[PDB]
Amino acid sequence: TVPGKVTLQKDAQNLIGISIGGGAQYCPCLYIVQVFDNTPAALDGTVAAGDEITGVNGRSIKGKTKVEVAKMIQEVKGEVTIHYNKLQQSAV
Amino acid sequence: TVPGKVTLQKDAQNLIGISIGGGAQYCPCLYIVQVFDNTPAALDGTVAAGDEITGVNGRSIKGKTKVEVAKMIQEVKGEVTIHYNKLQQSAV
Repeated sequence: TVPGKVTLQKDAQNLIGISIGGGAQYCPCLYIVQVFDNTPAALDGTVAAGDEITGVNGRSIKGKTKVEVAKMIQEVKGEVTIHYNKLQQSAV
Repeated sequence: TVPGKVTLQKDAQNLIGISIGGGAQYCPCLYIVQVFDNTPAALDGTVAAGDEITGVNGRSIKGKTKVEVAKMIQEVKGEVTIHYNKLQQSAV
């Protein structure tokens, strides 16, 4: 677990270019599921598939659904600071 | 949000071509993070990045580390059955 944050410029459609997963009844943690090609997320290159989302613009995501965190990100315009954890996976 | 199970054939390196996340303290649930190209999991089409792993060959991974989860897939030769939830994610 190496912690961080990064600020991504929204594109013209007010998207940074990620899907967020988790935040379900028994799975409190929130994760970046895909980084879509050719989006600001994709081009900065800090975050990746599998990284955990700990915060948006200086605010926890603790106990929120993926929708609520998706809203937290839409509502921010122009740029957005995604708090994360780079995480390991086990290949199989 | 849909439970299922897929039996897959191990390759010659006794692998199926997925990655595993979560399975950690404060982050109980376990996820498929990458599906690797030209591998059985990818060639099979059933599973995608972001789906929950919930069981293997009839056993529940409940409460295990991703290290342990990988152990359990690597143990079974020839083919392994993976129990999973197809999940969704909010795009931003």
